[PDB]
Amino acid sequence: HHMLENKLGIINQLELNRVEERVSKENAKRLYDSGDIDRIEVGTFKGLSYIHNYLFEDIYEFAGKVRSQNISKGNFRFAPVMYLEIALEHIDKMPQRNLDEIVAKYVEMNIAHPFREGNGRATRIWLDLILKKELKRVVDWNLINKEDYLSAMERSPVKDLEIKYLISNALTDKINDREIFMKGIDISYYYEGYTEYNVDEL
Amino acid sequence: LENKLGIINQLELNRVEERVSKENAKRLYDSGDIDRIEVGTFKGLSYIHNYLFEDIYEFAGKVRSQNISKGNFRFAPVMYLEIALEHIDKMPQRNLDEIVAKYVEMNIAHPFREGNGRATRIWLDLILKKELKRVVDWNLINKEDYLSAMERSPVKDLEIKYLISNALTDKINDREIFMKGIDISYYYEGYTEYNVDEL
Amino acid sequence: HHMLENKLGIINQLELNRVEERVSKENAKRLYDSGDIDRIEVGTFKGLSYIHNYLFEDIYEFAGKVRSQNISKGNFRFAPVMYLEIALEHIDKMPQRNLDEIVAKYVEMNIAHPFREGNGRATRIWLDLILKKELKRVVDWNLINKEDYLSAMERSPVKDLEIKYLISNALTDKINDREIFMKGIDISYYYEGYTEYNVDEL
Amino acid sequence: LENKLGIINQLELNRVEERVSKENAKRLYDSGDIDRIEVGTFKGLSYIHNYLFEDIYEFAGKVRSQNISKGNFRFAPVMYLEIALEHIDKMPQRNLDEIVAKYVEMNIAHPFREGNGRATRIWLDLILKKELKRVVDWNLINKEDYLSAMERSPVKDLEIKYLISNALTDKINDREIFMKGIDISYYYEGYTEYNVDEL
Repeated sequence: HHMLENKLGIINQLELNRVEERVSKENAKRLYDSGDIDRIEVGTFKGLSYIHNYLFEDIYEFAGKVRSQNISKGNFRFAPVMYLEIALEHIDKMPQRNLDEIVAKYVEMNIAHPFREGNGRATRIWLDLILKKELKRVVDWNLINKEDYLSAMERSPVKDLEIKYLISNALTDKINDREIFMKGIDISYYYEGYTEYNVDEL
Repeated sequence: LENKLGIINQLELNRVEERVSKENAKRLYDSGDIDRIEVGTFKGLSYIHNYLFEDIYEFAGKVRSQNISKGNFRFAPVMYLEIALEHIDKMPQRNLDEIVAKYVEMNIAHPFREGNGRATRIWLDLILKKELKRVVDWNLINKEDYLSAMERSPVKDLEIKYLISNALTDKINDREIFMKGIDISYYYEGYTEYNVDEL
Repeated sequence: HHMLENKLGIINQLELNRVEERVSKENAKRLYDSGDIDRIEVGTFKGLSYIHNYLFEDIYEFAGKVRSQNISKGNFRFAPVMYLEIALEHIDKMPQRNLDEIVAKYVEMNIAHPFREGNGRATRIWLDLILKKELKRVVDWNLINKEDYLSAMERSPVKDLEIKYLISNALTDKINDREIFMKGIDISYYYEGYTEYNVDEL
Repeated sequence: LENKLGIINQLELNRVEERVSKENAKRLYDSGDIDRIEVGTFKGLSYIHNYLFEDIYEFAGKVRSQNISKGNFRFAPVMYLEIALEHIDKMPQRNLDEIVAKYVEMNIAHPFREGNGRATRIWLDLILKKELKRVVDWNLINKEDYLSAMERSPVKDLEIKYLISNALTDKINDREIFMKGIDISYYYEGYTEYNVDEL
């Protein structure tokens, strides 16, 4: 599902990590600077899919499309492909009127993990848009320490108090501030282990 | 938990639930209704569960609408609980292995808001009796061994198969085994006040 | 380590559960009504040991003494016997000046799990005494739902935010109120799966 | 993390740490100091760690005083970290099995406040070279396979033994293998900005 491996024959793990950061962070910058970020359906798998394909169209095969394989990160098991579609339809109709609802919906979408890869980054953009539209806030992701966030996300299916704490104490009303967006892209990628570039410099 | 008896204190609700529900278990068996239930489907499990809990909970026999977990495990998300139940229904149950795998799947499903383990072990005995003419002498299974095997069961089900296999008896119409099974099964879940056959 | 099994030949699991609740809850009532509860060293393994033996002297072999076997509840692994003594000495010198310190010390003592059995109940009495002495508060344990508490305790070694939330929102300044104590004994035992008796009726 | 360079932003600290520490790794190897370290003790590991991190952290080479965890696993509690280190020191290291068991134990220990996985993989290569005249061609081990095996290692260490065994090479004095190992080992931990041999 790595198009660069398939076509370009770049097979080394670190270098493919870096090329994926390069290309997809450039796409993310384009997403914001075009205003495309704010012209897409909010809180729906259609919106998540638009985002995923915007970032990864050249990078992951079938970007923006539901995966066809079961995936899991360690002990954390994501929705079986079997049930993905129905579950996503079920996520579409979840409400998003306050922070509690929005957090619960973000958590269900994380469990769903609809893509083979790129779920974290794309779903964090999805989430920030939901918060913008519904609460007129976004997350200042630089305030949320990487390890705290990853632990909170892994705990969120049993109890979402941790992720709720982090998210609520990192909300700002700087909803269209370019630095918040660009910094959050750098932080979001750093969560996943890409640290080479600043999105601003692409 | 919202209950139709207006209980607020969690321990009083625990004891009220034990009293009411174990009495309905005794009735389920003595009336013979237990022998008139579809075996191995969520339809039968729902019947069992409503039978035990209708008096005390409005959510009895119904697929839950909230997500629930126990410790570090989240049961089948509401996103796909129902479709998962539809697929557990089609699971074969021809030998002890397939039956225990089906039981482990239904336990991961945990379809009700409350009362899952107890209703589901009654369910499992129904499957075992229909297909192997055995049931589980639950008194032979220590609570810690059973809870440990169940926690391990989503990743390896071999221990829960061991325990169940070694507690099976062909005394499938023995009332003492059933009532003692009810008390032990409630004891797994932390209900110890009552002896069912004394209700 | 079940003396009733060893001497009385009561071997059935449910009945031994019930007899242990009967005898040890009666001891717990004695603990409070004698005032013995408030004449013991606070926040030390010596105090925890006094409590454990007060409750379980007739019930568990070598009550109040450190275990000689490795134990674990499921995926949760407690300090190896190997390291128990040193660890307990290390727990003795932990500070207890605010709720954060007290919670962290309670968590380390839960990981330690110094006894073969009876750790939860005895350590909750230990904890309530620390809170009484240092903050002039105790926990109203009936406000803390069993499943919330057990999840929080299992999560406490990675992140103690959950158990801290529960404990802090269930503090009361009714530090010598008999109903708080007796109810908390009933609730504490119910956490562990003993529900037959009210301690007040013994 | 309090660092002596006054960094506040977590990602800038990540990059500063990569730059400084990988440079000290290059120096550790090029100077030959890496061949003058006690092999298989916390003394040697502490030396490695201070060598990498003294410039950036005050806690370099020191046994941590805070507890730390990663996701759902808590590393060896401060209650008994030191005594646990004393016992890991006495672990034999005569074959690949005993060495990997020792490495898994030291990883559970996670003795430093930060920098454990990287310093400890350098440590492990030292043990492997001294005892088997092999090292790990880390480029042959995919990050996901390695992290997965390490998460599983406290309960079953057979997968981490598999991966390590199948990545071993007798090229124990090959600088390209070492520098590439440094980059891959930092990449496991989420540091990808720099190539060490270009520092």
